[PDB]
Amino acid sequence: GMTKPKEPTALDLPMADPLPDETQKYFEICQEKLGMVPNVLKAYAFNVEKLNAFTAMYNDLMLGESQLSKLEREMIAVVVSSINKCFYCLVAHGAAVRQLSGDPQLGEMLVMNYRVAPLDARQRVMLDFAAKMTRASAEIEEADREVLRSHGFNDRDIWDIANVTGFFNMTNRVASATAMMPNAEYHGQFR
Amino acid sequence: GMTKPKEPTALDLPMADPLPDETQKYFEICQEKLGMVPNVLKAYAFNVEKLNAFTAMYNDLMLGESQLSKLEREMIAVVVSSINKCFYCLVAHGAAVRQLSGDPQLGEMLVMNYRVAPLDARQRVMLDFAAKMTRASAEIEEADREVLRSHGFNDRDIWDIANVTGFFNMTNRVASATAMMPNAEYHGQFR
Amino acid sequence: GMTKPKEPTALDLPMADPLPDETQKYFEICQEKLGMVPNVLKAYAFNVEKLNAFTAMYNDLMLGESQLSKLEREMIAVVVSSINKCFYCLVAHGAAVRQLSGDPQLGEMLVMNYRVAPLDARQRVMLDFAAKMTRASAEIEEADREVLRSHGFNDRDIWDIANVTGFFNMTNRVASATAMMPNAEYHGQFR
Amino acid sequence: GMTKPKEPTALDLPMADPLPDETQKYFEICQEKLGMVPNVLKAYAFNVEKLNAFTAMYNDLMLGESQLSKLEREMIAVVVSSINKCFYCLVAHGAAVRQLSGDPQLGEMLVMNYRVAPLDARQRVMLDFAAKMTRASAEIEEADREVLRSHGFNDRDIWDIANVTGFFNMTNRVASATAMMPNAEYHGQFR
Amino acid sequence: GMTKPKEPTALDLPMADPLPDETQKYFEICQEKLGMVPNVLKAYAFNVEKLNAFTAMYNDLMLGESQLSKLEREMIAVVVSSINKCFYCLVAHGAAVRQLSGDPQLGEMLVMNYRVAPLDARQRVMLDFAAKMTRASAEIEEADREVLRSHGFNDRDIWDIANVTGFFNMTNRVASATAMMPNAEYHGQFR
Amino acid sequence: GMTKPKEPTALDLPMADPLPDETQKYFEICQEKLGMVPNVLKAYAFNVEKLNAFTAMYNDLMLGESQLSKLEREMIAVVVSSINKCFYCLVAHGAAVRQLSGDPQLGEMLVMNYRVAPLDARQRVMLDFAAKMTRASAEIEEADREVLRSHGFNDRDIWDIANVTGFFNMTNRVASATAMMPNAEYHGQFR
Ligand SMILES: [Cl-]
Ligand SMILES: [Cl-]
Ligand SMILES: [Cl-]
Repeated sequence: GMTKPKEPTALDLPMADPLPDETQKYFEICQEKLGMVPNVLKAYAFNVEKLNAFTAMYNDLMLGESQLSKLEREMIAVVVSSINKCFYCLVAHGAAVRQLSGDPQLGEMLVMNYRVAPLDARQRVMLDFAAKMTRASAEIEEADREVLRSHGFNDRDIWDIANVTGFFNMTNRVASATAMMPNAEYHGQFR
Repeated sequence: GMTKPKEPTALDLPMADPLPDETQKYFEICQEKLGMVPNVLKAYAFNVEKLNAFTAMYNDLMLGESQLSKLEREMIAVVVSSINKCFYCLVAHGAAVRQLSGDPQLGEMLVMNYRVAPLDARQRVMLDFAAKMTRASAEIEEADREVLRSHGFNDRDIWDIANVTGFFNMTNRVASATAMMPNAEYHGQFR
Repeated sequence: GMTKPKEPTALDLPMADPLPDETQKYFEICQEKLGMVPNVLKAYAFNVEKLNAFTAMYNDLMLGESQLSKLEREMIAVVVSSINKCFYCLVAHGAAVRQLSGDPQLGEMLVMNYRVAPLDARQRVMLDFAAKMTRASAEIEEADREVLRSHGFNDRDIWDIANVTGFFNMTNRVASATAMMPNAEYHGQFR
Repeated sequence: GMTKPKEPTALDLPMADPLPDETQKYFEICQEKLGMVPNVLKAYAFNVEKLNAFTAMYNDLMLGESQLSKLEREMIAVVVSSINKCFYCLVAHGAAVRQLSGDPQLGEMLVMNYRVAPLDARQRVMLDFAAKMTRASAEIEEADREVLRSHGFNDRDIWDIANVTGFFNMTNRVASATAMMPNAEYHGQFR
Repeated sequence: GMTKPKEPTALDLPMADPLPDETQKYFEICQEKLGMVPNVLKAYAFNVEKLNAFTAMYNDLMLGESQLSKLEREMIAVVVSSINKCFYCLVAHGAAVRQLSGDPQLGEMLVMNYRVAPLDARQRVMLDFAAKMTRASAEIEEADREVLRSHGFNDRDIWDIANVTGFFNMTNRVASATAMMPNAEYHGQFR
Repeated sequence: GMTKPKEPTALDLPMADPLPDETQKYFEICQEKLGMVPNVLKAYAFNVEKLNAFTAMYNDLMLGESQLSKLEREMIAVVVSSINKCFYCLVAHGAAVRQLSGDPQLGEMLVMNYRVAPLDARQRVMLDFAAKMTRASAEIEEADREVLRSHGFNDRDIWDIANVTGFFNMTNRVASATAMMPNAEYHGQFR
């Protein structure tokens, strides 16, 4: 429709006007850390229990210990999002890849067709697995897991790839189903 | 192959045996309330923080406050899992639908082809929306959401449908990509 | 619709009230052999010529001579039905696999995602071929047939796999298109 | 490869030469009435019981009583075969449509893209329903059947459409999986 | 609709009545060379600049220098058209393959399912590449190009295969979207 | 692999260095008007006749007379390229949309998921029609065309939409099949 999209989603799900002090505080921290308050967080912020559960999982997967780099996990995110054609996540995580790699072209490549990127084999098979999980998880076999081991991932690493991949298969669906809008600031960042 | 499937997954992700006190307890409680310790929990239990993040989200979405019944969320779970052909989730959540509805055939119908179920339109459109997210969330439009509203769901309700559906799009992928095995007790229950 | 489904199909195709003596007799025999009269037979029973042709083919393929076991042919049936999401056939032939193997878990695995089953290679490639025939028969090549020979099937066996597979691609379509309902007794059998 | 395709299929399924008397006769009759012995029959003819079961079903569905014309059933056959890209069936049944309609272009249209054919709505919806069964029979709903009724088909008619369509979903798969070759005479007939 | 299709397309795009002398002249030449004026040309003939650009590209690709034979390029055309189910092009280029090969059966095979044709490997991998470009160009990799080189195509040849393939992915779409009708004369030619 | 991608494509198709005078000039003009020589042109430039045929068609469709704006045709280009996941075209034509609209986010939306764009219905239905051609042109019906007319497009306009859309279905395939690289300057422009 030729009307400016509602933010943070197309759902009437108020936050609402005086935020609870703890959520207000949290958002001050994001603003400081991030330069913004990501709209996915405003989306969950109508209920702090929900926001807490969302963020606890996001942080663990994206920022917690793993032998997958932060960038690597962001790369997975974008490839999943590209396959699901998730606008929110392509914008948000696209930015993250441009930031963490210092390579705007890599972000564009992953957003558009990851197969064109001149990646080392380790990163490429990581993304191929995520892709196959995204399109046809029921068809993943032991040989697919061995491909990952053949390029240096151990079983904990495979678990991490699977969870990051599965997580964006969740968040893409939620974002797209609710018409979740990415913060306008992302688009011009790290270009 | 022609070998007993490893449990809880085909990954070597030891727990290990002297469990942390808090995880031991969670499990004891599961056993006592559920008659078993669901295998998904043993898979995350190598890391209490990951287990914590998983369970908090699971419990909020499936058991936390909602205008969707517990049964309705499990129905969603089964329909998503059927489309993704997730053995773990079809077994565990199929069992849940059989349990909560006291109707073995309902479980079977949602496992196999939800369209045959003689549901009221409220529940049918809920499932149609989950199916559409699962297959093609990028194609969800305002009109799709208005369909839910036209059968009595409000926007908080739509949010809940969207999150339960995205969650099983994650957990199916994790389960399938890691060859996660459902507890054998499930198969013969609530028949 | 929230109305108990019509049996044996949603079509008004009466049998009708006094069955012809030969069909009545036949049904007495089924009841004895099977404990029930399968609803697919009631579906064809409005015309004995049609019932005769249906049953002649079913029997030859499923029960006639072959070096494929009875169970093996039932396994094919369920994998085809799973891919086509045929409720009738998944219920009827699912039961048959649970019965003939004495392994309820095997039936569930084939109904839900056959790839998880710890089968020997012979049975697994048999099912992979059926699957490929079901999704993309035009793409079957000589190398696909040689895979079967590489695991001990001769050309007569391949012919049998193809016909059993093709047959359920027929019966699934008829059942699903007519809203053919499986006999309630199947669901609880052989659990 | 660059070798003459084996007939009647790429399987070594000898007939063999001194045919059983009854099969000899059937074939003589075919030759006399059809100008040829269709290759599908030679493929089943290694086993008279299999041949018997095939022909009984073929003949009932395609030539037996129906309110669908013979041509209409062959049209169905061609549309199913086009979607499945079955060379044998497209050649043989394409020829049948050209023959029965006395309209070479009609055959070509149904082989290539049935949607371009300027059909009356009765025949178009019949074909749309066959196409939908062929692609996604699990998605057939009561509304789909009501469409057929709204163009003058009764429930016996729907049954017939469903069975002819399921039958070609079987025979396409058998033909394609075994590299069944249509008789070369077909190609130049009714042009 | 049961009304004779409009030619050359279903669009009201007049040529119009007195053709410009140069277009009239050109059409006299086609009629002489071809026995007809192909309807695709009448379609573009409302604007000679458009006709000029269309024909310049067609001629270069189909008739200009290449180490791909004329027939080979026509074979590509038909395989692309078959996958896109383009009636116009299947008829027009089907004829061309029957003509240039002097083998009606080869035309039918490519129209219906090219995989059945007993081609040498060079021609078969040429068509497999075109097919993969047609279904999933984003997935073409260096190894796919090396397959072509492994059967004697150099890089100029690969460029030609790609352009011929891409061109019919254009013309199929235009023809099908506008309901472009093939000249009736094609159907009976070269049988 | 982990090697700089070859430009302008991964094919060895030398231009070569002393360019023909007329191609030199074209390129000088591009540089002067565009700030660059688009890589697609260097790929065709090994053969002036091929380059001539490409550019004539490009220029007529994208820059020649139409009731579609230049921007509208580039929007079409981007939507087609997104569906085909064409990196070259998404970069180059994405940049064009950002340039002509003076709206960076519009480019991003059409690259990622055009459905989220708040377009007027005229432009949305234009894009829906392009998308449908791209995915399934054989399924375009008179009703699809009438939708365009109902938002003010005439039949010449529909023709133009159809040709621009088919053209990017060609150029995406060529680009992707040959690993054509977009000029690096594009990525950071009009942000
Ligand atoms: Cl129950
Ligand atoms: Cl004819
Ligand atoms: Cl801009």
